[PDB]
Amino acid sequence: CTTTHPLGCERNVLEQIAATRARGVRNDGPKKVLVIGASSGYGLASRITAAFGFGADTLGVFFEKPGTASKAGTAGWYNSAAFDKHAKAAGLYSKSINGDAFSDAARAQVIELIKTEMGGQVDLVVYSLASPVRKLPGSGEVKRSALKPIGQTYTATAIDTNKDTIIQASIEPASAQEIEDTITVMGGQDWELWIDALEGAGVLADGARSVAFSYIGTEITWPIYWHGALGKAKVDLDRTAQRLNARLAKHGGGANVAVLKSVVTQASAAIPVMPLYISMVYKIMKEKGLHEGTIEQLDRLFRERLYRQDGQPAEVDEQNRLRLDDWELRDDVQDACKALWPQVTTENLFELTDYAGYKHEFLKLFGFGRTDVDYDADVATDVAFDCIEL
Repeated sequence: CTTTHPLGCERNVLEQIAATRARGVRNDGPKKVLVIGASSGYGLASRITAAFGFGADTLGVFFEKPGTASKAGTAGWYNSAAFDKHAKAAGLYSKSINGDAFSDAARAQVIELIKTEMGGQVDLVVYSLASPVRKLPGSGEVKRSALKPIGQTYTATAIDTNKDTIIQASIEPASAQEIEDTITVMGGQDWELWIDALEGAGVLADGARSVAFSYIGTEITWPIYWHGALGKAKVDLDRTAQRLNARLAKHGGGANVAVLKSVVTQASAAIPVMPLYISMVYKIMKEKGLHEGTIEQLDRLFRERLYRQDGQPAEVDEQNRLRLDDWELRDDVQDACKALWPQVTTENLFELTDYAGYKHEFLKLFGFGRTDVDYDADVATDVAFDCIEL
């Protein structure tokens, strides 16, 4: 999708705001929150849960393209503009930075705003799934991640989303360089640089916590999302989390990876097996009452793991990860997937899966397909908000 609808994006944001408010606005969770990757998907939902679910002041970092009078910007630009407008209306502090989250300049700008505008400290640092290209600070060398298996070719049933057909799709295995570079991009190195910088600047509150988002997914995609090159990066991420946890614990806080569920995203839409699995699991989970989108995931993370009213510590897996893919990875859900997977064809795709839902949710990312938006009305693409351009 090559265009976006600003008002649609605003209504998406308003829908998430309403959803978290409906779960109860709390005042005993985070107060000063930094979200790295704050403009879309899980990052955006985390910002909305923090601000509108917990009344927190927020600073978001993202890389998007601003709109001009004649050309639409990216969805994340309009999402963030909507967030800012409504957060300010709600009397909250809301500031944003548009630029490269991997860069030292982004860290410096964040630190300056925390010191000068936010009261001097943050108590929660959210680290969203990073971009797949990383310019290294100092050297300027650019590393690129690879979503490839290791050791052999990966082949799986998939959807050609341009034709609404079932295909077989294959991915060739990673080189050693691709494995290393994927660790460099999708591992924990930059997350640790952020915590380093914040600590060094004295802007981490006593008790500050950090959470980095991750994903494991289903058995049919294990060779690429759980194992493979990305899997090696996740090992690095998980290792980093436990290192950061010990570090922040010395000051009363902690750190965790939170493994989240499968949801429609721009990134995985490009990987043909994923629209198929997502479509399938959406249908199965909706029937079982277990379906969640980004805002439900983040509300459950905040309310049932990080800031439990019963004051108890969050439950974790063997690697000290928070798991919000708990409902998805139930035997009943996954077994139902296993039963349907071999049956799917072009002729029955829409009937065996929620592929209609997938297509709707994909267009929704960009602000299209809502039932409460007049898409015939004029669109103003030049939208300004409180955002520093690096």
